[PDB]
Amino acid sequence: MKQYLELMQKVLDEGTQKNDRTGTGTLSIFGHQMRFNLQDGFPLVTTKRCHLRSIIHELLWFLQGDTNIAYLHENNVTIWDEWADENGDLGPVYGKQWRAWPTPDGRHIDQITTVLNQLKNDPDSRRIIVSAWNVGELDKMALAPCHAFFQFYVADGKLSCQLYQRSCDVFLGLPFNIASYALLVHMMAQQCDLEVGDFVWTGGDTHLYSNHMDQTHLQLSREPRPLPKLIIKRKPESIFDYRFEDFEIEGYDPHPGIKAPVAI
Amino acid sequence: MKQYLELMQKVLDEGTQKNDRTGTGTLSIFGHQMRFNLQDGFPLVTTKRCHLRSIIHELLWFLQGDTNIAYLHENNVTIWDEWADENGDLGPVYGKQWRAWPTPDGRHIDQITTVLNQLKNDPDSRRIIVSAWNVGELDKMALAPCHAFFQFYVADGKLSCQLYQRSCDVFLGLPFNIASYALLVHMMAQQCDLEVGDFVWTGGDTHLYSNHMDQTHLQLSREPRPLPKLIIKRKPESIFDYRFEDFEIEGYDPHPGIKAPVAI
Ligand SMILES: O=c1ccn([C@H]2C[C@H](O)[C@@H](COP(=O)(O)O)O2)c(=O)[nH]1
Ligand SMILES: O=c1ccn([C@H]2C[C@H](O)[C@@H](COP(=O)(O)O)O2)c(=O)[nH]1
Repeated sequence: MKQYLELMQKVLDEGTQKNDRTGTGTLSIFGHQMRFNLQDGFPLVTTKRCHLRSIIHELLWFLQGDTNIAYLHENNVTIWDEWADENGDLGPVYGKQWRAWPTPDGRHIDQITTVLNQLKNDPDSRRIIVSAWNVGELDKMALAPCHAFFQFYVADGKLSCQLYQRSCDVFLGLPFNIASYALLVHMMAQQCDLEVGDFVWTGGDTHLYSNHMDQTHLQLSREPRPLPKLIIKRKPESIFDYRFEDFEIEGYDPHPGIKAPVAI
Repeated sequence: MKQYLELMQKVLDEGTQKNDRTGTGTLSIFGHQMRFNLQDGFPLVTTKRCHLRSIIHELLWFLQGDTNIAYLHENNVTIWDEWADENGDLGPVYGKQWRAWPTPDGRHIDQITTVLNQLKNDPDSRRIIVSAWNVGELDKMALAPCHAFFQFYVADGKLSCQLYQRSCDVFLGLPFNIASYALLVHMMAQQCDLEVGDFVWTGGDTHLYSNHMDQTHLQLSREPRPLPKLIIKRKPESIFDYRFEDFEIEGYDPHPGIKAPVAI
């Protein structure tokens, strides 16, 4: 993806050496913004094969407010195994904050529903936000939310969304983070009878791990292919009624996948 | 300011018509990022005279976790009068969330102190964040926080900060929002024995009110003057011990002030 490869080069050319949690060094930049016109095509990286399968299950898992990996396991999705405790619990992460943000007075706020209500009744609102950054529950989470905060925006019948990502592994995580939110935008837009607009990605500490240099150079030598198209087979009655089989991506012809190891 | 005037032109050239809360129309863009190297000078708009006096008092007021306008009044600062109730209370706004974010279990989190601790003990952290977006208390606030979320970053002994502003009145509010956080960066940096780095401003719904066109065109015709320098007369023992008289801006030679009316 043109915008993506440009970020990779930027991290290489301008990133400063910075170490992560008792481990691998990284090349790091702070503050970056990218824009994807969703009307131009689904922003799924083509310079390396990316599998949407786990992304879709993860998103549907987030929407159900589920915080135990059982659902992911019923579908053989193991991306959260690394963090789940013996019982399969991850703590009050994403799904829990999105659907049941606990208040000091005993309530549980459903931010997804609130946002649906706003887009349908007050589209011009500058307060259509979903936050997963719950300060009071951070100590209980398996890990602090990376995509911590996102805001919606409506203009000319088009729904845009801006995500603020505090930390970002450009090589391994970013291709997935973009596809995940771009999917959510299509789902929201469908439910609110709006066209898709832009997906604006904003990152904090954007980096490349030192042991991923060869993979980065390899990917950078590749030429981006046309973006595929996302197809939603049917329109569910609510944002909580989507099923894995409802989505299909058409015209995705990527370059070979590239593995990237992580230190432990 | 070069980056500022460029944003104004952008809103004019590319902004779409969008109305605000039962009132004035605006020219609006969604998603914008600006960077200010604080080493180049204090980012205080020179194309129109801006008064720092109220900005400083407001910041010191935020730091004390104060949420009643009494302190502002002792100093004849009336920027919050519009929202204060009969008693002078604004609800659990900025100051309250920064210094005493209430948890469901009865605790009150001091995010300013937590952030100081991190910059001093874990500078490489990608989780040095302060959020004022407390979902559970939004209904009690005089207004939902505009500068809702900011993150710190340390690299090569330089402290950078990125602010996410959900809504932004480019003409009236932005010059002030930038100076406010740029001051905070200098204060934090001083307390942690670090040099100042960049101030990255990220905005959501960035706009210009329709009844401010003449003022915008007037300002756009002006040429930016050199940036002033911020001087901190002394180093307090803590971030909570700063006083109005501790700051002085040197070399500020702006163009005449420009008034901008608001509809009611
Ligand atoms: O959605 C996600 C989750 C994690 N990461 C990456 C960011 C960092 O490389 C590491 C998390 O480290 P900390 O930010 O907590 O330090 O995993 C992503 O890129 N995207
Ligand atoms: O720090 C601030 C606070 C407010 N505003 C502006 C943004 C909007 O123009 C209006 C607030 O409206 P809502 O975002 O709630 O709709 O005041 C700013 O520019 N900066």
